[PDB]
Amino acid sequence: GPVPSRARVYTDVNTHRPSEYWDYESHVVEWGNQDDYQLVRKLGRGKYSEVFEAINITNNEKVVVKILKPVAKIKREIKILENLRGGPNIITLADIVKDPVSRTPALVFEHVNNTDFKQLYQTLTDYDIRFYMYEILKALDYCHSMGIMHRDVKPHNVMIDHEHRKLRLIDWGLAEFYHPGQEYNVRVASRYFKGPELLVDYQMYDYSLDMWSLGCMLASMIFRKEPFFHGHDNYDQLVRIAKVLGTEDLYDYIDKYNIELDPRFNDILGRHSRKRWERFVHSENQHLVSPEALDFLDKLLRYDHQSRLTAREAMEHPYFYTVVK
Ligand SMILES: Nc1ncnc2c1ncn2[C@@H]1O[C@H](COP(=O)(O)OP(=O)(O)OP(=O)(O)O)[C@@H](O)[C@H]1O
Ligand SMILES: NCc1ccc(OC(F)(F)F)c(Cl)c1
Repeated sequence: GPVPSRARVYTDVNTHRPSEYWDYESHVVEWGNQDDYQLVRKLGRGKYSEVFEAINITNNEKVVVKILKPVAKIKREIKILENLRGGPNIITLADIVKDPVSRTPALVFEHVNNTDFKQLYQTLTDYDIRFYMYEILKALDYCHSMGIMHRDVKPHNVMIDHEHRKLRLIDWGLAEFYHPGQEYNVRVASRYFKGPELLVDYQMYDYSLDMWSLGCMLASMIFRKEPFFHGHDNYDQLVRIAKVLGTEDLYDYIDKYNIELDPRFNDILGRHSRKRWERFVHSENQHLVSPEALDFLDKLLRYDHQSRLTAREAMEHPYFYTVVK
């Protein structure tokens, strides 16, 4: 059977906090008043929610309302949002109401004047990538230190008001409490951001999953290639990774955890050498790449989840020396 694994940091944060902290099922929601809010416009729709720009008419402030589709695990997202509230760069849950139409809970958040992703990605300077990556790390070290893994780190879940240089990590719907030895569902994160642990069906994963997703974001930005690992499906996703990191280190990884690859891989994986990060550098991205960016990326994009930098280690990296703190 597979070899067990544990996080190398914040391993026992949940056993030492009171049960009411992590036992989200026993949490009692204290409902706000839907009366307080007036919907202005529909911002988006996902498979789990509809998001609206709204006005809180009791204090005349712009808010964002996320009306959850009935699909249960709502208590988990509420509990995590309340636990993390006030944390650095963590979106603030302002209220919880019952939508009289859907009959489901609606989460009310603070509003972030989010600059369009493809508009921002195209204008980021080297300094701005370092600056915003440091702001994301503050959010991840905080939630990790609080015994929570995000499990959906990706550019669409990072709200940025570029004008005010304000960042918020949002969409805590897939976030979970980390309990050592617990097996988790591998059907988390967006395809391009899924860690090798998920792709090889290794269930005893931890906060380090977030650090692989962060590395995918960093690679896409510094190299100007969105997404960096462009798999057609979950199987080709691992082949795309193996074409860069190599098959020898992939085999060492699955061997360490006594994991067997799905036989489907026999006809598609092949043999690949590890590629030097310098190969992805070209005249259109050279101004975003440095030896420090490459060294930092190399320490995030590792097969072995136990070998990745943690968020706190990542904030110590020379890549961030230039960032004003
Ligand atoms: N606080 C916020 N301020 C501004 N926009 C927000 C805020 N929170 C969420 N959004 C917007 O809501 C949309 C998606 O929200 P969210 O990620 O929380 O839910 P979701 O169910 O995962 O939806 P999706 O599958 O579309 O990503 C995005 O368009 C994002 O810009
Ligand atoms: N979703 C907006 C958005 C815009 C730029 C981004 O990259 C950056 F963090 F480096 F700035 C991200 Cl992660 C997200």
